Amino acid sequence: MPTLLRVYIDGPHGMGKTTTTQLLDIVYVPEPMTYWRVLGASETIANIYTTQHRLDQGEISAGDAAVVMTSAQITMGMPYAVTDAVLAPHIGGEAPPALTLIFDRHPIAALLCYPAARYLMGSMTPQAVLAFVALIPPTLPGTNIVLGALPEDRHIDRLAKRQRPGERLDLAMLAAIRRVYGLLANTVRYLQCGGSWREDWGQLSARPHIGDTLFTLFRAPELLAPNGDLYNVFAWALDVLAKRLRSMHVFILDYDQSPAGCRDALLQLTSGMVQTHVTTPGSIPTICDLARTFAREMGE
Amino acid sequence: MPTLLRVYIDGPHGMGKTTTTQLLVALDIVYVPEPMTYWRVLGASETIANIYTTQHRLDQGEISAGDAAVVMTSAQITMGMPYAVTDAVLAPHIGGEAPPALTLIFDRHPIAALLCYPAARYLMGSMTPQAVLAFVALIPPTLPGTNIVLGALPEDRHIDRLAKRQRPGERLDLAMLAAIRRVYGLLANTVRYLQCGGSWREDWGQLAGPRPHIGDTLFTLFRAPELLAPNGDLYNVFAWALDVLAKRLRSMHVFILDYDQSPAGCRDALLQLTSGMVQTHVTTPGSIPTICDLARTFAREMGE
Ligand SMILES: O=c1[nH]c(=O)n([C@@H]2CO[C@H](CO)[C@@H](O)C2)cc1I
Ligand SMILES: O=c1[nH]c(=O)n([C@@H]2CO[C@H](CO)[C@@H](O)C2)cc1I
Repeated sequence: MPTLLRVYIDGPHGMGKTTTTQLLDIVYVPEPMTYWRVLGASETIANIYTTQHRLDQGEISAGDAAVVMTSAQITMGMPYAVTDAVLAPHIGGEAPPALTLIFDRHPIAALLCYPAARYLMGSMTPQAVLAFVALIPPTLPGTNIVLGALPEDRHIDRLAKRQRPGERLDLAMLAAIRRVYGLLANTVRYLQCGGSWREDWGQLSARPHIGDTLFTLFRAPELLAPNGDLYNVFAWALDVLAKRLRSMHVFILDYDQSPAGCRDALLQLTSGMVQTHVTTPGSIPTICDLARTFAREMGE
Repeated sequence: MPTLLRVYIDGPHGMGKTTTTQLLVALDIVYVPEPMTYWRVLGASETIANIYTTQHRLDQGEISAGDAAVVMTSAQITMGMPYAVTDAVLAPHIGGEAPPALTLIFDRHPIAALLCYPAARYLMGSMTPQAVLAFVALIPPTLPGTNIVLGALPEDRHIDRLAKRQRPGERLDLAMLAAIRRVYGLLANTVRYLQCGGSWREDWGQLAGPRPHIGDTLFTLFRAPELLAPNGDLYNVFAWALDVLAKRLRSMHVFILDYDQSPAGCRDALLQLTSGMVQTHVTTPGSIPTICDLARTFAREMGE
């Protein structure tokens, strides 16, 4: 059957990601803004940033924050999750392509990166983070993930110029999310170089050091037993983390250039990306409508 | 290679489910229990208590539906966590459909936390139908050999027994008993509907044994005004969530166990049903031992 190329442009918010994808037999699955502001719940982006503000202000407790942040992250990841579930059966083994699917973010942004960042923010429990991790859908073949690079001071500049409605400029949240995605990129390399977190776990007390991968975040006292040992349930959540990330193809896009440049840069990276066959000839058209319908309904 | 038999004993609470499985294992069979220690300690503090108090508060009007929902949605994540990792860690060892060299008796299936309780809580006014669908979209792929046993018990018998099966922190909420009973009845119907070639998209306009009316399956719950577009049609996102619902439930093997008997009887009844259950091969003959430790470690750490 025809081949399909899927590209998930992910990374921290405030880099120009949505723009450069606009700038690119190619369909675009944008940011689920209408689902975040209306369909799933009322103004979720606003709810998220206010809560952190309240928490930071001490007007609420960490536990209230957590209960709100955990509930909000469910809403934020819903469109990403169904799309993947409805898409999964059409994806065949790894294989110009007959269809290029450009996505605005992968499911891991809602199910992993933002939760870890919010945990780093004091607004989410590490146990919840692992619950979302356990819920990460099996990584299909041809999962090419593009993460962005941008010097911090420059990022503060782009971050400022484009806050979604309800957003607040939280530089603390900018540092946590940037940290989380940096670790995510390291975790993939670590894993692909044969890294075994169980073996390198003690080091927390070619290939990155386990202390430079996401695994270092789960060395939290809530997840450890009176003797330091990670509880098995959590250890298993890490086995899933390892599993999900290892088959992902990560590509780095430098956002410290102009929109036409980022667009150009994104097109070059496209060559080393993994393609796949679809499961039926009629998967291409179906995938198309899916994307085109997702956009029409949830795009804003 | 060796074969494996998986049996998930599910259904409403207060029926004696956990008991009969203990009894069954007391008879190459490992038991994966309700993860109470994870609910009361490891994942969070006294989650069962949190759940029932919230409903109480809500019912009392001491809090709003929106607060309730934020708490129920968060609590249900904690409740389903052990179920979810267990399935993800188990999934690669499961081979195609095939005396089992190992029988894995589970205490509920991931759908109890990811589907049934949420729908029930939605029915209770403590959860949004949008949240319910988010959990439904997170339901892990249904492995081959997923035999689910659901229980039957007349309402009055259940009512009295419920009162006799209060978990620490639970309250006798008969409204929640009716909602959950309703949700699981629908679940059983949905599976038959699906196996009889039912298409919710076709029967949408309408909202063993023959096929049920879509109005008697879970699909009827999602005919909620929150999920309805200006034109009266379901939003696509939610329609897709129902495609996943249909997909996940259609490959499940549902068996009904009558709990209106004695514990030794339920145990005996459970053993007969075991014959028509689907077995599967493991992916590595050494999957058998691994699965064993998994279950034996899950129990030792989360059982309580
Ligand atoms: O799970 C998520 N959680 C969030 O808080 N966001 C944020 C939503 O608002 C903006 C969308 O980029 C960013 O500020 C990220 C995104 C996701 I995807
Ligand atoms: O998702 C769930 N949510 C729940 O509220 N429960 C309830 C928890 O308390 C008892 C044991 O699980 C029953 O009252 C069910 C179980 C599950 I599994």
